[PDB]
Amino acid sequence: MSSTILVIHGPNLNLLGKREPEVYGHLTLDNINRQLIAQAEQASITLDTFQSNWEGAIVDRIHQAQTEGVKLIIINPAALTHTSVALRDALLGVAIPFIEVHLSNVHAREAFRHHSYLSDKAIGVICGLGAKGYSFALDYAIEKIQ
Amino acid sequence: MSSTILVIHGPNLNLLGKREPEVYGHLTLDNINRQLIAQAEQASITLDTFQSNWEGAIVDRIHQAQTEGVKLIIINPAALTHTSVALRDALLGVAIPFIEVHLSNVHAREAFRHHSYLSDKAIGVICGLGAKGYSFALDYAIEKIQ
Amino acid sequence: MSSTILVIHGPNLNLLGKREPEVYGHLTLDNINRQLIAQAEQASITLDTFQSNWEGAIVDRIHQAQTEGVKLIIINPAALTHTSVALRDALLGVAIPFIEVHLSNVHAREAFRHHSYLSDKAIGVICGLGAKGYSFALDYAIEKIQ
Amino acid sequence: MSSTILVIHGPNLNLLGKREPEVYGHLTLDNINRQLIAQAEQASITLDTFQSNWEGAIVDRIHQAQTEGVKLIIINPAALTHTSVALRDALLGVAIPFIEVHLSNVHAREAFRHHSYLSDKAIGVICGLGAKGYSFALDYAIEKIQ
Amino acid sequence: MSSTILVIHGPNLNLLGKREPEVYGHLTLDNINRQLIAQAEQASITLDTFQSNWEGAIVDRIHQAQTEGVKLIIINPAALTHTSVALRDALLGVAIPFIEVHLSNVHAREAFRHHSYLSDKAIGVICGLGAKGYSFALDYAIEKIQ
Amino acid sequence: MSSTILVIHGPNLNLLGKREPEVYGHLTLDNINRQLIAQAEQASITLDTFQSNWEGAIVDRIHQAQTEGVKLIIINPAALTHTSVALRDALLGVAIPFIEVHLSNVHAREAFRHHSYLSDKAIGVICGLGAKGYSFALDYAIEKIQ
Amino acid sequence: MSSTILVIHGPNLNLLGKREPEVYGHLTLDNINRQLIAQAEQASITLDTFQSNWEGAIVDRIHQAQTEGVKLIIINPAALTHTSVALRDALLGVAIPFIEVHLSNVHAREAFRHHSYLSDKAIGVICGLGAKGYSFALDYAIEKIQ
Amino acid sequence: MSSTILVIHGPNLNLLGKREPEVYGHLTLDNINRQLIAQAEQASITLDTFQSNWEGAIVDRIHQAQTEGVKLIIINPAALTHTSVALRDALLGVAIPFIEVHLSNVHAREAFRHHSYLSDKAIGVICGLGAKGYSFALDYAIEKIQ
Amino acid sequence: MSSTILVIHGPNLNLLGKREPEVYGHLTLDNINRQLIAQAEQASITLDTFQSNWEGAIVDRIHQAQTEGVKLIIINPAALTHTSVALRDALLGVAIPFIEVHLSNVHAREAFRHHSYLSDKAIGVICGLGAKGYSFALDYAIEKIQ
Amino acid sequence: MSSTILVIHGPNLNLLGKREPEVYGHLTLDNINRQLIAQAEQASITLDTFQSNWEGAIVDRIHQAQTEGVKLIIINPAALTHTSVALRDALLGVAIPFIEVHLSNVHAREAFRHHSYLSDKAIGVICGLGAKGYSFALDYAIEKIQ
Amino acid sequence: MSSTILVIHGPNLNLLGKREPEVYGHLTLDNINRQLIAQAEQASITLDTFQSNWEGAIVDRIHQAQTEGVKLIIINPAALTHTSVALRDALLGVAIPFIEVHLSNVHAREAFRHHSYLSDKAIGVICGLGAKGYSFALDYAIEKIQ
Repeated sequence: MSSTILVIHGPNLNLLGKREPEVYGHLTLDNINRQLIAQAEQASITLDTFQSNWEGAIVDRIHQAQTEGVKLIIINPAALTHTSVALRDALLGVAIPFIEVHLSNVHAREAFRHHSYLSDKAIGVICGLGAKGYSFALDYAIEKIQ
Repeated sequence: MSSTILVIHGPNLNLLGKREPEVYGHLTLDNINRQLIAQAEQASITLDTFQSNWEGAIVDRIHQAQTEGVKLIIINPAALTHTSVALRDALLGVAIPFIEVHLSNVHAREAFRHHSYLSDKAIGVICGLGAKGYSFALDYAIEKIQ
Repeated sequence: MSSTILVIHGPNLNLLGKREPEVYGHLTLDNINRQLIAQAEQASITLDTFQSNWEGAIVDRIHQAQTEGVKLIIINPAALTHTSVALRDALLGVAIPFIEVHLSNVHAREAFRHHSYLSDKAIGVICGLGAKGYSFALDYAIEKIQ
Repeated sequence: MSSTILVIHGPNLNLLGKREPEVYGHLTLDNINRQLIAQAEQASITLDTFQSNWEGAIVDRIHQAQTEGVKLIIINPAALTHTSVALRDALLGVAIPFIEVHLSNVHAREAFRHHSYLSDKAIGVICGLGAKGYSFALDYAIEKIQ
Repeated sequence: MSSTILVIHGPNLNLLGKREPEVYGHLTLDNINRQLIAQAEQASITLDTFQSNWEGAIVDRIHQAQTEGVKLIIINPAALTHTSVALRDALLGVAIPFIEVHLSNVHAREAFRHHSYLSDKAIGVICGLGAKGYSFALDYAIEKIQ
Repeated sequence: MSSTILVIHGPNLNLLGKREPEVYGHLTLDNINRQLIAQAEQASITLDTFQSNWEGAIVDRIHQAQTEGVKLIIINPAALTHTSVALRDALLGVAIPFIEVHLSNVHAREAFRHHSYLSDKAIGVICGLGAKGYSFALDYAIEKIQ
Repeated sequence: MSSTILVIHGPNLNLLGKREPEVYGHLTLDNINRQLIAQAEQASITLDTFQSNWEGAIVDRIHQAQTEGVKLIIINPAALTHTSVALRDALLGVAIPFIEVHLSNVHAREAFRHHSYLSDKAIGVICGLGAKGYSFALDYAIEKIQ
Repeated sequence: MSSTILVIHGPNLNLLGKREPEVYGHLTLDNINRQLIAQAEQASITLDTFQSNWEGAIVDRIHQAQTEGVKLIIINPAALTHTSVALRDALLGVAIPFIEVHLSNVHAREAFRHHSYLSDKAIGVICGLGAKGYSFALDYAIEKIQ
Repeated sequence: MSSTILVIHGPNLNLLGKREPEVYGHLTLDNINRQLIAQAEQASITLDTFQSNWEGAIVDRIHQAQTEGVKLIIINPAALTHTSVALRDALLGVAIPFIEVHLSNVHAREAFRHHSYLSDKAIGVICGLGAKGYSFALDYAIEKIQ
Repeated sequence: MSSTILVIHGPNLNLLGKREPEVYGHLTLDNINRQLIAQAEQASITLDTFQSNWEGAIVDRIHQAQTEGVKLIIINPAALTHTSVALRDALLGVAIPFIEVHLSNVHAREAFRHHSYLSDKAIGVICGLGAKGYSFALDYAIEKIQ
Repeated sequence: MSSTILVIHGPNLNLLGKREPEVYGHLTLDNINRQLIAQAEQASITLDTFQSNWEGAIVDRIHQAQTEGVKLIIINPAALTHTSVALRDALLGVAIPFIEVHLSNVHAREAFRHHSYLSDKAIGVICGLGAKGYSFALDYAIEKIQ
């Protein structure tokens, strides 16, 4: 199983849909994973997903991906974009271009959320367009190579 | 006969594709607008575009957009995003939601480009994905009217 | 033809009374101007008024005011108070004393609004008193001259 | 007493016109208070004044002012603008609205004077209009009740 | 397995007692547990507890706690309080109220220990009082469930 | 018919020599221009000039300058240096080398005058020397072109 | 199990040598470990190595280092040095002395790299001398013990 | 009754000598005064003294000093140097020059003690030379008045 | 000596044209000095030069310049502009006007180089115009004298 | 000399061992030098050393090194590290790579000691390892040259 | 970067294809432009365009065209042909040959459309043929230039 695109979700994103659930969406992470997979597959592209609340898991996965020949990561690191250098050096270390996605508008909330350890190195950033930001990111990702 | 969506290009975006057209493409602003119109036309959505190097002309257009009942604005403010509080207040004054878009990754450049007078009041933001950024904003906008 | 006193309104103030008047009110900029015109007239003083969304229109008007012999300026720079050094240098250039007026209480909003490129050089400042700030400023200006 | 409106002067304002009486003029806290009292007398409103160099006495007076049913406070806190969270919380805690007043242009002086613990909760603020600052706030308060 | 109140200790707190006892006696993490277990029981309140040095683990625990219908969390994040937004986003994602506890007075130590990613979202915070802090937190927790 | 060197004067520089000719001389902007025109006519260099109080007019002019083949720009942005990122992106956008000139010593003035949005991309800067700063710059421009 | 001296390698250091080996040589984390083992045993001293991408794994190893009587730790925290207060509180909780190593010159890079939650509590720090930095650290460790 | 030199001691200086004292000396406020009072008589200068824990008292006292025709003030404001703008404005208002004195070297202590709202307006400052600092001011005041 | 004008060169400038004469060119400090001397001689003005890597040497030379009746100083402080308050106080203390000169565009380098301890007291500044900076400064100087 | 490697010790390093030896230790500068001269001889590399308390002397020596064909500098700049741009510009002017050594752990002391005008330009930095820092630096330096 | 051919569209031609697309087609002004852009790209000719409803904007553009070296102008002055002598004097003033194009047959319309202020100085005129009139003109322009 060698993916040619890996999509990574940072902490707390497993809880999409689980709480309420009409708080801001009955949409789950798995829904989002499936849609993206089908978007990939309809462009004859293999795509993996990963999610963890553990920073090292995400780092190990990022290492695993470089051997698999993953050409591009789409990543919503969530709170880890304000905190993990480890993650930045992981992505940098392997040299897999990446696109940063956030569901909510990060600039509209607390000031500590306006700092990122990844954005300056990404190809680009999408925030505040909910789940669609993922589709967009993948869309661009599909054209990038082909 | 009005436009459901208005696209706004800020200063210096008229220069797209005029200097050393291997430098960052032959893509012009006119090119981008046609791909956006064409794309609006498939969804039966009317779309107007506007460009100027004068902040006051862009403030006037936005005021005019209220009068014509524009429902969503997609804005590439370019450098005015860092300097222009009058533009923020236009968008809030007329109360039309908007999506912010930048061709380049702003986080990968000078520190002063990390301050925006707009991003916090946008629906969301896309930066780094070149022209496609506009198309994604449109795709978003469209489903929100639909 | 000419005027002792000039009132200058900044960008966006043309929008007063326009949107959702139930919450915001129906008081237009014209209304305000007529009230001040009457106030000035009652006291035997000449009063001109000006509004533009274009910063360079406002600087030009300020230059003309020196030629006209304007004795004092009442200005609501709106968002230009936080950005326009050009406006400051215009006022100091012409050396016409001025009073700064803001409709809302600027100190009660985002921090960027707490900074002003004019305030340190105004005779004084009035904010948060709605339209009556212009009246008060005018009342101060009348006393000051005759 | 009681009164409908209470005018507070913070520390050091009792020194007005006492020294060097030609330069900063002969006008005094005393004179000012007569002028305002009479302006309230003539609009058939009952006005009380107060001045202390003691912060607790000012905070106490504010608590006193609540019980009496004071409708609006017009407060020049002088130095305590910049330093008293006590004074801020007295006003918030007795929930009486107020207008912030200063004889001089606070912005035209030392940077430490650019911070106010009250401004962001005041109805509004007036600085630099000398004595008439008070007069304008009184005028505003009058036409806010009646 | 499963509970109605949760106490969580972040990293290094598992070394209480073990670091040769002269520095802060023989008191261990498990002594504090067993004291809280009893205070809990004695009011017919279940109480689980959890400790790890892996931030990930602790995030999972907080999530898992949502299933279990935990109505409040009493937490000593330790180091995590200065570093972990993910932790912040877990407790807000699940929307389980919480009290923050610290054994030592955190404000008497290095300046970087003065920042917390949790304390602003806490019901409240106790620090500097050692293990009795936990019992006060538990005391308050109970009184507000019923 | 195209100019090899373009000299650009920002806002309020039109005010030179107008008020109180006791103030820094009777020297008008037109005088400065003519001194420069004559200097360039001696080196057989074609020089053009432009001044405006509107930012967008100046950005337009820079764009036009690219089209007509200007080789070097001497710019006194005046106030626009502290505020205008658009002017920066205009000069970078057309890739025309420039020299930044100020009449007064900016460093000896308010702290907000110490920031430039242009200096780091200029070839060089001259402040403090009045009108001769412009000559020096031309002198410098000329030598660099042949 | 037990060891006298423990080398702790932080996140991403597992990636030494495993991508375009002409970016920075074929020198791998294993090759460094082995040289140090050689050097350590040629001194008749016991040395154990460790590496995780999981902050909680390193903290655990450090706690276990106290129980097995490790005397000194030589740690390359890699990216955790800028982020990890828990790693700080661990090494201090076990009160084991340590020396901080960094392959590259961390001062030569992004400014967020210039702060460390470890450096001030280390014995010393080496950076920018690559793998030999590990050697020199061990040299000094062995001398501090024998 | 009436004076020429006034000594002011701020809050807590009443506690001098009271506790132990092997914090440094047995010395008391009263001791210092008698030492200062004695010194003045030897120069035929009349000197009163004042201490209080209440900011207003000291303010009042500075006002009375203007009434008494006090030619100079020697003040040890204590902690009020770091907080009371009122005191600053008191001194400048009555416009009696003054010498600021501190028993302990302020600059060797916490960083918030490096700030003074008086020091920029005193004639001078002596800190860290104990009660003798008072004598030195007094000498200085003497020969400036003689 | 005597000289009407003095050109002082800060540390390291003696290196001009010494290391790989095609890095920056073959121009030397001594070349710069002869050109200026001759320029001064053509205007019948005596000018003298001085370079040193020692800060005291330059401070001494500036004191010497007061005795000599030097009218204006042209100074390139090189590194000392960002560090040397002593040289500022030297120039202020003899009260000889001066022009600041830098060969390279200081604003285009590190941020520590944006700050200067002389610029605000100089008549004007010239940077990034190479050795021609001095000649221009001399040309200004000469018309200020003659 | 001509020398291959040059060891520079900054200000105050001559006091090594002089004062109260039993709380810092007996090692003197001459000891360090003896040890390095030995280490160097053993490998057939020529090594000159230099100490001064004058900044300009260090700078001169650094310029003398270039002429002498020195290949690498080992410099303990001591206090100059936090203050001397001139020193930075000397080493970069001669284009001789250097290694910065510090006997104490610099990061453990006052905040102001955390900044260096040199560290970002060294190959690497050793601190807090006592005199061994010099020897390690020499080790590295030899295996680089040889 | 300069254009050899400039195409100019007068007032109201922006209205093309806007209302009731049943009216003379769906053809927009932008379409016409792009058909022309492509035609000129096949003959390896550089073409620019311009449209405005303001006469002075068009006269400016013609002046600019002279500066940039335009060889031939294709102008649809629309209404300005009957009224604008200034447009005449602009084209004569710059001495750039032009061809006059109209979409509709002017001669078949009102008598006041039979007058042109431009035709007698054109190379030639095309009316009645819709959009192809512009192609024909370009076709004609191209042949005349090589």
